[PDB]
Amino acid sequence: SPQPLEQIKLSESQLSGRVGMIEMDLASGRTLTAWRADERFPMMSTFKVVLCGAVLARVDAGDEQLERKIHYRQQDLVDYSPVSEKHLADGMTVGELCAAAITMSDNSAANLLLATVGGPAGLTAFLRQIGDNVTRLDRWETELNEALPGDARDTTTPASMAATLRKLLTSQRLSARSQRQLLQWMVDDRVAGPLIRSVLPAGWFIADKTGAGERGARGIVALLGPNNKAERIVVIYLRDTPASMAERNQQIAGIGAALIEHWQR
Ligand SMILES: OC[C@H]1O[C@H](O[C@H]2[C@H](O)[C@@H](O)[C@H](OCCCCCCC3CCCCC3)O[C@@H]2CO)[C@H](O)[C@@H](O)[C@@H]1O
Ligand SMILES: *[B]([O])([O])[C][N]C(=O)[C]([N]C(=O)N1[C]=[C]N([C][C])C(=O)C1=O)C1=[C][C]=C([O])[C]=[C]1
Repeated sequence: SPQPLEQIKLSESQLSGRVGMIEMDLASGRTLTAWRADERFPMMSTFKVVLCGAVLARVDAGDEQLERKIHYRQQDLVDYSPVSEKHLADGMTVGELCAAAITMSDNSAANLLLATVGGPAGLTAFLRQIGDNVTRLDRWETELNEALPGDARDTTTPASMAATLRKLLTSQRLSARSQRQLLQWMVDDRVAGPLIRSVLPAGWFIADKTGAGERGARGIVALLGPNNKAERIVVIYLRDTPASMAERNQQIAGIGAALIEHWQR
């Protein structure tokens, strides 16, 4: 593989779109490498991890329980809700909703959870409260995927998303059990996790959340490292490319391959 930045440049040239990337140590926040890390990209479903961080903060505060069962209606559903559409009769617990949102990218589960944290504005307030002054959620699923050029709605930057994920996972802002729960949901991703894991070299830890939207928008937030350790956060976003989904997946994979082969100490 080429060096990471060289691969990224190739990807931008081939996609005619922007790539945003950061690789950051989970424990300390040391930035290893970065590209357009301060530029805005649509979060798409990667926001679902931050959402469930906010849910866990409410649990820690005694304002929520992962056990609490929410009964909802067919009228509440939006598209791409493979788990929540199966539970109109019996409902889902708050914990099950977060598992569905993170591991199956379930959109209605995410919207139900979003309401519990005060909607997009409430989630944005939570972000400000943990010192993220950049990331913003403005809309619900699925409109938040629109990815209009010039539109700051529903965007983050690679640097802010990585810093925020680090804060949620390790900064002791969340309780120990909450930190462990958030990581486990990412470990359990079913959308891309198993596929990624199958093509990673032996020994590499993976946990992730992916996203996809309009105008080529595609992304992944991941924990990755050799020796079966969640050593680093890797964030890769793509935007404003007319490329096929297959090519977008392959370009992210190629960037990943370069990062893995040229992993610095
Ligand atoms: O010499 C280093 C390694 O080179 C190859 O590994 C390849 C692998 O065969 C390929 O399948 C993967 O694709 C990378 C696909 C990863 C999935 C996307 C990455 C995501 C998730 C993680 C962070 C964000 C991006 O690259 C590595 C590095 O070349 C060899 O197969 C392996 O034996 C060797 O240990
Ligand atoms: B997550 O990445 O936020 C889940 N992604 C989606 O649900 C994607 N959906 C859309 O991008 N999408 C855009 C606009 N609206 C019009 C109101 C939609 O209908 C809509 O669902 C998504 C992306 C790629 C896919 O193959 C499926 C869904």
